[PDB]
Formats: sequence, structure tokens, C-alpha cells
Amino acid sequence: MNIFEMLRIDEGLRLKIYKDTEGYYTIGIGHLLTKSPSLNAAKSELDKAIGRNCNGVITKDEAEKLFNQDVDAAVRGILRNAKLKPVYDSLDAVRRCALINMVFQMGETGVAGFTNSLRMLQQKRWDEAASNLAKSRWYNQTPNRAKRVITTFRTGTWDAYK
Ligand SMILES: [Cl-]
Ligand SMILES: [Cl-]
Repeated sequence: MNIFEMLRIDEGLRLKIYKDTEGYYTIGIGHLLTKSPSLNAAKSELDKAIGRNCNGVITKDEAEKLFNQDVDAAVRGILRNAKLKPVYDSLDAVRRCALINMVFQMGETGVAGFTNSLRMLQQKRWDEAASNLAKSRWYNQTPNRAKRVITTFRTGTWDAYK
């Protein structure tokens, strides 16, 4: 199990524009296109992202190319963030995947907002951080995925994914 396989399980793969859990226009492997209600605002973004006229549809390769960019961007974002970096640095290899997962899903700014949980992870208080992470909109909106990530933070193993 690695970060790629983990996110691919959590996000799925779709070759045609679809709407995410929040109702936003998405494509491929969790690649957010626009928060705009316009399908046209989405087809536009998509062609801009791919560099071709897609007409809302992409190939597997194109979807994986986006996925690669987004994971890389997620990682560099954590490393550049004053709030996130220390946390990441303090963690083992499995738990690091769990933080990258949240960041990919909710953006750097969102996760950086989990002040208390971040502090508990840094202190290696696994159980307490798992409890606090659960008191969030995130967990209430996408409970199965949140539980998986949370379990990963609690245990340090890939159990939740196998
Ligand atoms: Cl709550
Ligand atoms: Cl879910």
C-alpha cells in the first residue's frame, strides 16, 4: 500500500465530468475542476487542465497525469506550510500518508485549521487525536472515508485499507 493506491481507493476513477460529494464538478481521481455551478465553466477548466478539447471526457492516462500532479502538489504544499510541515516531519511513513490524504481532499488551508488535532498528532497521542478528528464536518459528511483515515492515524498500519 502506498499513497497512490490509498487515494485511488478513496476517490475512485471516473473518465467523465461528474459531481463530487459536495456537488462540485470533478473528473478523474478526485481532481476538482471548479466550485462553479456551470457545466461550461467546468468544461473550460478541463480543457485548460488537459491542453486539449476534451468535451468533458478524458483518457485513463490523462486522469493519471492529473493524479500525479495533485499528489505532488499536495506533498509540496505540506512541506511549504508552517503549520503542516512540523507535523509531517514528526510522523512515521504510514501516518504521513494519512495527512497527505486529508490535504488532497480538503486543501492545505482546511487541514491547517485542525489546530487541536494537529497538536495531538505531533504529541503522538493517537487515541486522543482520533477522537478529536471525528468532531468535524468532514467526518459527518464523508464518514466511511474519514473513519479510514482516522484509523490510519490511530494505528499506524494500513488495516483500514486491506
Ligand atoms: Cl461535531
Ligand atoms: Cl464516505
